[PDB]
Amino acid sequence: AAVTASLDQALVARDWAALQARYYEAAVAGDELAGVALLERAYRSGIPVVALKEHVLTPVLHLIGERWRRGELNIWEEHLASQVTLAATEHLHRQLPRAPFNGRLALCGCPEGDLHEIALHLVMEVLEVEGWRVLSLGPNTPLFSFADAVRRFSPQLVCISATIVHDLERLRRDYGDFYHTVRQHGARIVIGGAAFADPQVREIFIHDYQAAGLTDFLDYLRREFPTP
Ligand code: B12
Repeated sequence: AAVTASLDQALVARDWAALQARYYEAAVAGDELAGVALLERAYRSGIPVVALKEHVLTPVLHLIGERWRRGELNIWEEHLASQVTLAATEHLHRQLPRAPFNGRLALCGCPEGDLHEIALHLVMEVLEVEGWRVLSLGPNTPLFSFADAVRRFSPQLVCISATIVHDLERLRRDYGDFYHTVRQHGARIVIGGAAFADPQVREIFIHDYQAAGLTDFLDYLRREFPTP
């Protein structure tokens, strides 16, 4: 009750710091329902889902990582935060209206060795809201699996989230065949994630667009893939 009044005060004030703190606590405790309810309440106060993703979920998860690294959190608490985040976004995603099917398919995944996939999930939701069909190969996906999927389904778009790249040599070797396949089937490549801050990683992953976040990604989709 006292916590509710504080939370509504924060929602009326659009106080992102307060909202992040409340969400952080629910996430690291693994309290899915508190996370679900908080995110829905925040949405119904007039905050779009993308804004919640960019200015609540992302900052919180970044901070969690920093605290884990210093040993203030254990690794499983990051996992808890992931579960709560997945649950909270899915809840909202299942209940909110989507643009009608636009006749397009997006192939999504993360590279081999990377198990980070929340960003990918956020992106895939955004695509579906925009009317895309999405096929996820999930995290830790070899480029030949991407290539197979392209050969079978001929997607218009390939999205890659990369947080860590463990094997620079392997990806350097594999990328040629993958890229040639993409181009043969007329797909575009969009990349995003922390790993692409490394100039060498970015150079390997030949792309049509590199996204900073969901907002500019959406701007790309709207320019390059107009709504029918
Ligand atoms: C949660 C977490 C985990 C979870 C992942 C669970 C899951 N996803 O199912 C678990 C516990 C498995 C994990 C494991 C590990 N992780 Co970890 N993890 C994190 C954390 C907190 C991720 C938070 C997150 O998902 N943020 C949400 C997203 C949305 O933010 P984002 O990535 O910035 O994405 C935004 C943009 O980049 C963009 N974007 C991103 N991708 C894409 C793609 C497209 C197509 C588009 C358009 C846009 C886009 O849009 C997003 C929204 O704005 C980070 C901390 C961090 N991020 O700084 C550490 C972090 C990534 N992990 C780290 C490490 C070290 C590990 C481990 C090695 C730890 C260990 N010893 O066990 C392992 C390695 C696992 C592996 N093989 O990859 C380090 C990486 C350091 C480095 N640079 O090399 C980090 C940075 C923590 C730290 N501060 O040290 N991790």
